Amino acid sequence: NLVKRYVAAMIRNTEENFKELKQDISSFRYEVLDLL
Amino acid sequence: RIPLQIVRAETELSAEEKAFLNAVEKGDYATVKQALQEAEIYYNVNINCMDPLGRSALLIAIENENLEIMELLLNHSVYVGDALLYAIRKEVVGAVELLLSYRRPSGEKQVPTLMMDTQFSEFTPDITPIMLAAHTNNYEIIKLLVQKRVTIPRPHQIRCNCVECVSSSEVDSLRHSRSRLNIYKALASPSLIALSSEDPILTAFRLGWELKELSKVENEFKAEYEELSQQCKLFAKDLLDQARSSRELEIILNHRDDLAKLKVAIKYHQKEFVAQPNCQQLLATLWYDGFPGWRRKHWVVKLLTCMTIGFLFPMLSIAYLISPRSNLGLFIKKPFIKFICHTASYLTFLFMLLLASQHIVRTDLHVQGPPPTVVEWMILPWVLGFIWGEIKEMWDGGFTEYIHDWWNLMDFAMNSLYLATISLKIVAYVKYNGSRPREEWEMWHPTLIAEALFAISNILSSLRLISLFTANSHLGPLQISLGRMLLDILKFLFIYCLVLLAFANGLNQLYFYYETRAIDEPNNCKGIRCEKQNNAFSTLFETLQSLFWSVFGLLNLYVTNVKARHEFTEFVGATMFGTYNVISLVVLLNMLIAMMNNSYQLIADHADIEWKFARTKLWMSYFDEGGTLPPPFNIIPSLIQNQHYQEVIRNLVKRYVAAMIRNTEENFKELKQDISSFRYEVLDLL
Amino acid sequence: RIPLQIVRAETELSAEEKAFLNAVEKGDYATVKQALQEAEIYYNVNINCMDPLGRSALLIAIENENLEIMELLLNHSVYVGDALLYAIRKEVVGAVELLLSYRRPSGEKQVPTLMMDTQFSEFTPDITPIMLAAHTNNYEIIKLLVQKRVTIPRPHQIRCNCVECVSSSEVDSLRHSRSRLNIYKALASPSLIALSSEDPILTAFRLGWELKELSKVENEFKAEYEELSQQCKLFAKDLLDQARSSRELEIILNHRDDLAKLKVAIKYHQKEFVAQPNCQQLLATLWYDGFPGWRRKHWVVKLLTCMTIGFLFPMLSIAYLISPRSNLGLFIKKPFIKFICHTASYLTFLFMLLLASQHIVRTDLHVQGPPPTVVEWMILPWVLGFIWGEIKEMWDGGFTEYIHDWWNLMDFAMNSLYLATISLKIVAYVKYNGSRPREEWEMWHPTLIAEALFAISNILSSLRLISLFTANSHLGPLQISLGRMLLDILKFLFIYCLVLLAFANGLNQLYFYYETRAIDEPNNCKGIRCEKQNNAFSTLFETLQSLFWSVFGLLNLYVTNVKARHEFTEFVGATMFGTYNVISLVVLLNMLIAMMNNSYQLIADHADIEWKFARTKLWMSYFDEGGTLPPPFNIIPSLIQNQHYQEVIRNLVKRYVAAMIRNTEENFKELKQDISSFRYEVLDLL
Ligand SMILES: CC(C)CCC[C@@H](C)[C@H]1CC[C@H]2[C@@H]3CC=C4C[C@@H](OC(=O)CCC(=O)O)CC[C@]4(C)[C@H]3CC[C@]12C
Ligand SMILES: CC(C)CCC[C@@H](C)[C@H]1CC[C@H]2[C@@H]3CC=C4C[C@@H](OC(=O)CCC(=O)O)CC[C@]4(C)[C@H]3CC[C@]12C
Ligand SMILES: [Ca+2]
Ligand SMILES: [Ca+2]
Ligand SMILES: [Zn+2]
Ligand SMILES: [Zn+2]
Repeated sequence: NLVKRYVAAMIRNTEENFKELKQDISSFRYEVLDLL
Repeated sequence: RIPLQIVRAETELSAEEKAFLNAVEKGDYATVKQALQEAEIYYNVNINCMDPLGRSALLIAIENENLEIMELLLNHSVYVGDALLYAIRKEVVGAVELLLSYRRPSGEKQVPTLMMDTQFSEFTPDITPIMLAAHTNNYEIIKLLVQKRVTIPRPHQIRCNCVECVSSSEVDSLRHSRSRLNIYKALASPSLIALSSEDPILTAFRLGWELKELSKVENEFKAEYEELSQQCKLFAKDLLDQARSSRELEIILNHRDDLAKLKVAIKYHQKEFVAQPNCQQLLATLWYDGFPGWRRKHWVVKLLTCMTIGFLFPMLSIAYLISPRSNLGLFIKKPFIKFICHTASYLTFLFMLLLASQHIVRTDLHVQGPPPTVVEWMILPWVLGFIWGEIKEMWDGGFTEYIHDWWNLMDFAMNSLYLATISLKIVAYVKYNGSRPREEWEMWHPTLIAEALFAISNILSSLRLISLFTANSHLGPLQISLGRMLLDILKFLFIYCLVLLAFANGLNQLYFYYETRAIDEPNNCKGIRCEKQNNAFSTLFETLQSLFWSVFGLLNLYVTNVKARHEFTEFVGATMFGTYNVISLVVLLNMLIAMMNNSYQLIADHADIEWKFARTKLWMSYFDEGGTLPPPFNIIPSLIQNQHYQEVIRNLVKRYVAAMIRNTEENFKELKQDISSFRYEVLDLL
Repeated sequence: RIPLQIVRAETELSAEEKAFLNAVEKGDYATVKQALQEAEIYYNVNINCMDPLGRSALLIAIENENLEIMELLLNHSVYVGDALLYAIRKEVVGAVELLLSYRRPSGEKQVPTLMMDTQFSEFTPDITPIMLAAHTNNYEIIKLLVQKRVTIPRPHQIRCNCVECVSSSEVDSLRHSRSRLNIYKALASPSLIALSSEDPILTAFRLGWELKELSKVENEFKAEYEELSQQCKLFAKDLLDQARSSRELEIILNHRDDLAKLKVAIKYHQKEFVAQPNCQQLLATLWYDGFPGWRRKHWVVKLLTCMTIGFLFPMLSIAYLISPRSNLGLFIKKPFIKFICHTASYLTFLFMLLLASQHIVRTDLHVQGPPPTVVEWMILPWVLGFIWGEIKEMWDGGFTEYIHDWWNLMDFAMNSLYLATISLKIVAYVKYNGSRPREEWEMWHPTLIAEALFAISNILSSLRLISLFTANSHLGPLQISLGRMLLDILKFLFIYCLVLLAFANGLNQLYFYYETRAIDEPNNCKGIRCEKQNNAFSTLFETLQSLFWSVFGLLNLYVTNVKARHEFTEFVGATMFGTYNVISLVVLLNMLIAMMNNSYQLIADHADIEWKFARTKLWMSYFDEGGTLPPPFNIIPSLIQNQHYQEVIRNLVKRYVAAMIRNTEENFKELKQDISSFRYEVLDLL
């Protein structure tokens, strides 16, 4: 029980991240243009 | 090598359940809807299935803030246990609204039966949703919970000795401590105080005092109780800071259950509330009641006015006695004139004590019981006025408040010394008639004891002037740091007294066989106070005095030498004295320097606030009419207020809520979730 | 009231130009394309129009990273001046590629003529694109610029006295300083050093040394030159840290133009490069050459081996003399045995100097010129060996390197003292024959002067042991902090010497009339070194000695009293002495304590690195074969390396580039721009 609670606590508690959002927006933009 | 295995069994999720949880994580509404519609007909997927990290489908919907997937999972009657706690901790208003509003409609046939999902809960089982919402400090969720008729349990007294508190502490102390800390954390939130208290300032003051007392009592949980008290004090100061007019500030300060709320804040030690700039401006305006534009003036005219009003001490007090309703008698009732007159009276008393120690007045010292000189006859009314003022301060305000000042101990000591010297003088006058010369007087002569007590009282009277340093703008924080470093000096002096007692015991036990009489030694003296330093380690008192005086270097090195040629005993005593000198001059004093240095750095940031608090405490001591006369002259023989306070607190609470609303990897996950959900819906529609 | 007006005329943008700039800002491609297509036919909008903030349409396209709008604005032949600088500062690889590649094709009829756009440039006119790319530290843009045959101007020497440097400094010093700082900032980038230098470590070392010397010279721009030197040193340490094998580390350290590169790093004061952990491990392995697993052992066996090898000092040096190729003679060539033998020899010399001051050897003190005792006859070979070792150290390494150690000054002083005492002893032996008693000797007797110089040399020899503190792991940073605080003590002692000279001048000028002869005073002595303290302010030297001794409290208070009853002069002198005591004991010493306290806090963070640098400098002093014998016994009569270094530096540069690539409101504006451009294109298509 202590290990489960500690794992929940540690899960609960940068330029790579924004690149994901640019990548997700760019991939959605190309697929929308390709389908349309 | 080392084999590695999963020690604790986590059941693996099936392919359909893993695909369903992945679809819920990616926010694909159509696939999740298809899986939910296929779940009832075929029973393939347990909708309440968990993940490796302990989240269910509903918790994954709550964490990503997908309201559509949240309501869709709610429409198929998934397990909903403790999801409101996760929504409240996530501070999502829409999720809390959905979980509050959907639990009531369309409940049919109990709930569908489910087993073995309920072991893992991130939130503690003692927690309730209103308490966790109070801990989160979110306003909208607290408001929505308070609208639905929700209550919180009342904590007991800290010194509670009833059967149920003692039984809960004995059976499970950890659960009781966690429940009390959670309840006080819920009660200390600014939003709950603003929403569920008709007097937020007084409630914040009482909660801060109770949290400080609990931190003083509970040793294990001191830090979070101190944090809660600081949060309550900052909430009170922030609510006071939101005022917009002088009338609102005077309505807030003068509200009663003149400045009653300021006195209540001072009684609860709310330094941030007292040291706010607008309250300081109002106290400065009240302090300079009869002197408008005091801050404007060049310092020469201010000092000239101070000199001319301090030199006019013997008038303006008899004028108050003879005509209190006259124009001249009304100027003494202002606080600045009262403080200047009291300072002038104390300076006159100090100057008279300086003048009493001169050869112009003192004559014929060879009288056993001397009559009091005219300087003493005039000084006696000041001592009587000080006695009457101290006893009046003991009566008014109560005996429980007279002892908390900590300056009254010196006043009690000074009054005791004056009473002792007066009694010794009167007894020496009454029954020591004669003119015997002073060289053959008894060592226990009451005249000498009376003069020694008079000198000690004169030292205490001259050292009483440190308390006036709060009035200046430069000597206040200096004495605040001095007060903290005095406590650190006491903490040092305990260990120093222990080391001094140990070394004095050793030195006396070694050296008390070689004691010599005063007749054998030169000049008929015995001690460390001779021209030639005599036996310094012959007695315990003499050893203590000699070890005390060695710190300042006033004790020579030949005190460890004996008459006989006992070289080993002399070397052992010299080693003892050297070890004591090395300790008390290389370790202890430098450690005291290091301790008071560290303390000053901590003290400086807070030095102003406490200086302003001390100056406010000194200023309101002169506001009342009790004690208008100086020490030389004090012995000479309504619901509209509550409605306005409620209006001002209402506007202040609205402004503070607007200010606090105006003033991480979870966030970007929302943007990935919003982009992913929009991408799936665009692909599905197209 | 106060009127407010636009003091400096910014021309207002028209409606069409403002709409066009707003459309370019929002990323709407179709509206911008329509406006550009309508611009030529109707001439309505100046495409090179500016904004209120100084950006054009092309700069707005570059800042939002809209490559489509960027190429569309390029296709209509807009002004392109200095846009490559904005692209390089924005670190956009695609924008730099587009601006490099589009400037060449389709240039027809010069450029279209445009006026009055060219005044406002954020980048300075001296700047060039390769230099700004070097300042930005981006790798891809630097690579693309270097591929197109681009060069950078060479900075001159710091001590340059040519006509053009002096003329540029006299005509415009600010432009010259900015150009030199920009050039050195371009040359100090890690990417340019990795791309355009065949030896990045040596280039970084030379650039760091040049930047440190420029920071020492240029007073105005010290901080950025120190930052550039720190950046070069950190680049060198980071490139050294990327190694993966011991062979690569030994190839890097042993590369020449044995450990040549380590010596070059020590010569350039690269403390971070020397104090790297792998180089420290290699130096520890070389240091414990014959003792494998030295760190493994319990401390008793290590101390026993140290005692048995230090007590075996007189053997293992004659063994090296008689059989250097034997098994026993080869053990002295290891560095640890060399250091232990030298420490044992110096400890033996110190113990012999202690033994020379005993009554067992010294006999018949009433001889004028005494022959040297047998202890002195044996001590003389150690002094000769020290002289030969110091002169050998002067010859080998050069006179320009012998003076930078700062420990050689004490060795020079010790050798001078030994030569002076030997010359005084030999002259006293040769021409002072007799047995006159010591009580009637001349004050300038060479025997007494020789003994005083011998005592001072003995003090210097005993205080020479501080330099061995680098060998231990606990006494190294302590003496590093001691070395910094000694410089701070010198900075204090300058002001103390000035104050002491002033007060000594005043005291001597006041008190030198009351000088008395030695015959009149008791015991025939004159000075502060009597039982009764004589005239202490009679001469300048005596006044200086008395004011020096008053700091430690060894000067009594009755030295300011004169024979006659001149109360005013005595009071003035007492006030003078009291003011000097208050200064030198209340202000100066406490200020020195505060200064050395602050210094220690700064010193502690860097204390290890410099301790490791000092220990590395001490360790490699014993690596060479010059000075194998102790002081008592030293007077007894290839392109594959470059190819491997290039391979290792190649792999290190690739690993460092990968590491640096692996390790704000502009960013969110990209996401708003990408979402806005996608929204307009979806609306346009639909
Ligand atoms: C320096 C030597 C000669 C000893 C002096 C002893 C006393 C004559 C001093 C010690 C503390 C002094 C007091 C420190 C601070 C103030 C407050 C000062 O007024 C303010 O700071 C204005 C603001 C306010 O208090 O309302 C007026 C003088 C007074 C009473 C001073 C009067 C003179 C005092 C009693
Ligand atoms: C404490 C009193 C009695 C004075 C002692 C004076 C000397 C006998 C001391 C002063 C400094 C000492 C030295 C300080 C440090 C070292 C390094 C130490 O070796 C290490 O620290 C191991 C690592 C290495 O140096 O390679 C061996 C002893 C030695 C030479 C010490 C030998 C004894 C020394 C010369
Ligand atoms: Ca009182
Ligand atoms: Ca040397
Ligand atoms: Zn109870
Ligand atoms: Zn030049």
